Amino acid sequence: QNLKSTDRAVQQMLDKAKREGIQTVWDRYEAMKPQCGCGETGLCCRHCLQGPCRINPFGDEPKVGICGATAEVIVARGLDRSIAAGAAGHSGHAKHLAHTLKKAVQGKAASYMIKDRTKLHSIAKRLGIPTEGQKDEDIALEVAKAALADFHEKDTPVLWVTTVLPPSRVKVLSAHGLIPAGIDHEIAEIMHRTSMGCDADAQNLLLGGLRCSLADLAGCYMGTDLADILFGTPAPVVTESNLGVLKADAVNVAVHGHNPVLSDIIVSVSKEMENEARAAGATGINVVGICCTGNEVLMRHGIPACTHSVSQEMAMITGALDAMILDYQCIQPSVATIAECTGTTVITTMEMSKITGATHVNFAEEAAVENAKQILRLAIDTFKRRKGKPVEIPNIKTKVVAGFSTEAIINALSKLNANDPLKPLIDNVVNGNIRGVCLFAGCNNVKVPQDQNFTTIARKLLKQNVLVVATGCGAGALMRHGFMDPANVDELCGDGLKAVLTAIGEANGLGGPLPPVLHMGSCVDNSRAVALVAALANRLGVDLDRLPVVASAAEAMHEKAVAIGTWAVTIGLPTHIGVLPPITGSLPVTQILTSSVKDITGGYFIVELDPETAADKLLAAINERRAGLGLPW
Amino acid sequence: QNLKSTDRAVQQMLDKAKREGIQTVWDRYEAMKPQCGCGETGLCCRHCLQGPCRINPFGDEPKVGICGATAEVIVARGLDRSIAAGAAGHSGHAKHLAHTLKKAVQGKAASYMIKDRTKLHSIAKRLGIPTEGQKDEDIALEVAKAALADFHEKDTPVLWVTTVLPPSRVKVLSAHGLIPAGIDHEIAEIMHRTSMGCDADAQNLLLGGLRCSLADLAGCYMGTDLADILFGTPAPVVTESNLGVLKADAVNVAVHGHNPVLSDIIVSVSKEMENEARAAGATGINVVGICCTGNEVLMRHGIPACTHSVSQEMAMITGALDAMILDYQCIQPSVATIAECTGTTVITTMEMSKITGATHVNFAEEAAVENAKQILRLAIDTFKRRKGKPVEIPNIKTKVVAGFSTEAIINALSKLNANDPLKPLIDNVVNGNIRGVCLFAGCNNVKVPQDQNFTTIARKLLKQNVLVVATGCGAGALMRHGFMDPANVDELCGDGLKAVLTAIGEANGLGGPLPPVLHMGSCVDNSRAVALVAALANRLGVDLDRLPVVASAAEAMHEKAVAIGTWAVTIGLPTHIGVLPPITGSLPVTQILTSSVKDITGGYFIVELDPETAADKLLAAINERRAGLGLPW
Ligand code: SF4
Ligand code: SF4
Ligand code: FES
Ligand code: FES
Ligand SMILES: [Fe+3]
Ligand SMILES: [Fe+3]
Repeated sequence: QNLKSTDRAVQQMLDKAKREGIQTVWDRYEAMKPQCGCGETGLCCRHCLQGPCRINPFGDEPKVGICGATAEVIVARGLDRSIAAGAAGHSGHAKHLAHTLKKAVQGKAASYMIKDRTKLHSIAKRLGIPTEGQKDEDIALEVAKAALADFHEKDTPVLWVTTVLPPSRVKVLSAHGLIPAGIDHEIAEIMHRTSMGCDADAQNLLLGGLRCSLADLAGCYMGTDLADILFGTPAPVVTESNLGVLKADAVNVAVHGHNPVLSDIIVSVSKEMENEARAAGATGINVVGICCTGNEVLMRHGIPACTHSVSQEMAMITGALDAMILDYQCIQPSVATIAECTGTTVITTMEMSKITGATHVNFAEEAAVENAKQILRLAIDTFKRRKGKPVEIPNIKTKVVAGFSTEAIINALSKLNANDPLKPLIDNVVNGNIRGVCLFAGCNNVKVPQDQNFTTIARKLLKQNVLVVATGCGAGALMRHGFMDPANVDELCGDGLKAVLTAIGEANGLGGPLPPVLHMGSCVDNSRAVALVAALANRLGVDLDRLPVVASAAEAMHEKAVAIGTWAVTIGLPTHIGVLPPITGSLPVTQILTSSVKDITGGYFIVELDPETAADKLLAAINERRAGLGLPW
Repeated sequence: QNLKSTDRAVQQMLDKAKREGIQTVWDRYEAMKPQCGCGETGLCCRHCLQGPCRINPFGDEPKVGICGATAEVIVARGLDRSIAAGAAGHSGHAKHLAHTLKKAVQGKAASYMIKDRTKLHSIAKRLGIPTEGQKDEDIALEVAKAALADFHEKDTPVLWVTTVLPPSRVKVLSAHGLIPAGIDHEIAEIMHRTSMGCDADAQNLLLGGLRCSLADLAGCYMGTDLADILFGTPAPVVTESNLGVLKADAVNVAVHGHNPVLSDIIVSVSKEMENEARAAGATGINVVGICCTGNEVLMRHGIPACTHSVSQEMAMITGALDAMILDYQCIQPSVATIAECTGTTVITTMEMSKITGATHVNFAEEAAVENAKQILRLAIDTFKRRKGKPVEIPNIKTKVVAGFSTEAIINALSKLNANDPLKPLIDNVVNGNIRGVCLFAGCNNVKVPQDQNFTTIARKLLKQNVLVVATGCGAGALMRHGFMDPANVDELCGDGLKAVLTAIGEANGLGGPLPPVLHMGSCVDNSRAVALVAALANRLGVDLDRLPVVASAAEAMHEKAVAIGTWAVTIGLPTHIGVLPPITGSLPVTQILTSSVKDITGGYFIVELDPETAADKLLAAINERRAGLGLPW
């Protein structure tokens, strides 16, 4: 079971699933081997009904697609479509938040409001909207309008790109025509240009993909902005993670997916429903988190994270998960089938995200509170049905310090320097206490023993004094193995990093260091790390491709992770990916993505499947950046 | 060679290609056999980096994707993405025309203007824009604004759907939530909902696809509207088709692709460049058409159609094709490679559609005339280089009567009834002289002997008195085999159809019938057939799913054809497809698309690979519609 997951709680539930005959994601993976190699390397195209066209990576015919598409055109078109799909996900999430905010301030959805008015005003200022003498409702209306306008062409380019990166970075990108004109505009142009008999030049196609990845960044940054306005900017919190946060005697309710628009309501509403839960024989309602909507409510409310990504089925295998409340993205549709074995009530809430066999509750922001109680009453009912059943919850959980928004990080640092908060961080980079910064992002992947790449790479960077930040299921992986527990700083961190984390923590009244890894939130909250890195660049007066900052999508799965990896490259970062993206069938495309893009954006992909080697390569990229600034390393 | 193409000119050029060693689309197809069956049936998914997930159509494991996605979810997601890609193509084309028109009336592009002011006023009226007391420039500005607004969410749904179908049809579609909210909005939502861990219910997914197909119809109808305003509504024309329209002693210039924004300029500009061509030793510039941009200039100017679709390479094999001017869509990228063997200058003109090895001229509407002369001078240069070379142009061509816009058809019929022009058509349907109407649409496919399905089905419907209309490469197939020559009416048409075609032709001063098949234009001009069918429904006071009208994508290839087939079903038509779409791996999806969608929209797919059987099935669908209206059959 160790070959499947490094998580001990997951290993325990795999044994339970095996002996009960419940098929898991790892069993379905085993049944899929040997997997198709052509697809695995990108050398397959089904973009017209003359296909499928497959090209063998090596040997004899076929060597080109039926229409004449070369290996490099086929690879580049496939990648562009996956970038577009990721952008469509992150941007659909942000779009729903934009409508939610507009409804809130237009009197239509009273469950929603401007919770962070400071953030609302900073956003409108960054965008050029008038704060002085305006009602907040009017300002927010304008912010929601600008958000929605960024999806289509207009007289300005996408503002959630051009106003969030330094002007020098926007200049480099404009010179190559990489600034998106509109988020859904770019998505559609990708789908056009990659369709049969259209763009057939690898470099032309990949430049389009870089631009579409920036549309994805815009949607990430928009999603983070709008959720912070609506639900509050995260500040440091203390909670727990892993399966042991489930409680046999409570109504256990998982919130799962990405969009917190209803799950934030679930959180507050469940608190009111406590006595109804006690009346049913439970101690209360225990809301827990799965995947990114779990990260959202962890970041803002301290909701414990139950599990993540590849291992999400294992929460139900405990037999104690009474409800799983779903919005969209990264939900294994197998949960609907597994629910008949485990008694879990699986509920979908989003019109465009249903699963055959799951109960559907038509969530509307206008009825959110009523929708929540209906869903939670179903969870209470399910708890009743299992009264007296035995459950198997692994008694395994870790302590998690999280809530490090960029505002929270700046405030932590400001306790060492009130009017130049970034200076103590830069000082410690300059003097070597902080070698550099690494962002871990993205998913788990069934092909990688769960969390193995995240923890292996994390351990080696921390020993080398890298400041490590994390989002999404990268944060999930690190949090479930103790990397967000300050009591582990001594074991994990180099001497220089320990001193800095300790200096900041002791200045924030903690009497203990910051945690070894800073949890910056969900997948769209990768945009928080961009805001921190951009503010660092603006403070140093250099572009991002000169900073000792790198990114690692160490166990990437989703098309969203591919989009994120691509805009990290596009804004200038060396970007590790720890799973093979479908590009190895074309050396020209690989050479563009890992070498010659350096001369366009300054960033580049690092494809490395061995986690110890990936750590060496990330350190080398960090150190090259250090030497380029004249620093020691 | 007969197994490859039923076109004798194509067969002759295949022999030339074989003996010169030039590899063709049919050779590349042969090298691809046996093709992957899983892909061919839809049972493959690469929507995340855990894949590819393939399911065998029959037998043992694997039976589900790694994430739990069933065969029916995988099939439905793949189809939805192909519908989205088609919509992205048709809508990108329309979007470029919208910008071209706005530039024209804003004084920025003097090569462009309002050529059809009657059409401009009818469009603004259909949309609710004020004609009275407004400059045409102001009206056109508003029309272009409404066009661009239909790409994103707003207070109205997509007007190029809701204002072009009968209100009863819009009502049926609204009741199922099928009206698009915005063209690129729907494209992106498809890419979201089909990404990993999102929509996982076949019926939910296919309803989304129906709605996205209507976004494709909107883009088709927008493209036709804007091109008619800019370049004139087609009226009946006489020309020729097939390779024999090339002339050894002229500068032969093919316009190839879909968007006529530059090719219409090529047409008029080439006329001015005649003496420069004579000075070079040519008789002049012989502009000819390939694929849909060829259909555009044929419909409006009588430009001869040289060839279409699967056989486009064969035009260059003559050795007489001096330039091939490309915009986007359905261009085999092999033309760039074949050009080094044939001396052809291949020129791309669109920023998002380049081909490695082709000369690129950066067309801008603001410099269109200058761009045209530069491209045409290159064609003159290439003619010079081949002065004295032998060429092999097959002396094979057919006579083509075309230009039957819906306005042209209504005007033809109005010579039999001036103030009720649709009545003579309906009368002859009622009394049986016209059994019904069939629209042939879409591509050639290398898997089908070129034109075999179009002509076989056409021959049997015409003998049964079906009024046959055609667009795109369906029109190309029928025109190259004599189906647009009135001299063939006697051979091809039933007695009832002959009498009607003769009655209309003799009323239009022709002294001869209309041609056996009415050429309604390019692929976006499938929207013309919708306008005719909707006007027929509105005249009879019934919905489209009660009319004896059917559609046949007899040799479908492109994702655009899949979108078109799907919106024909969605507006209510029995819709034949003569190539296997990737759906046979899921019986539930097949059953939805061919049977139970009947209860939603009234239309349905007819999947039939044998052309004689497909003809019987189309006739049966026509006759069922006849009996439902109480008519004899
Ligand atoms: S677009 Fe080209 S390579 Fe792709 S399936 Fe069609 S013929 Fe094959
Ligand atoms: S989305 Fe599901 S079925 Fe598709 S490749 Fe990923 S794991 Fe496989
Ligand atoms: S041949 Fe396997 S992915 Fe297409
Ligand atoms: S396994 Fe052949 S299309 Fe994927
Ligand atoms: Fe996740
Ligand atoms: Fe074509």
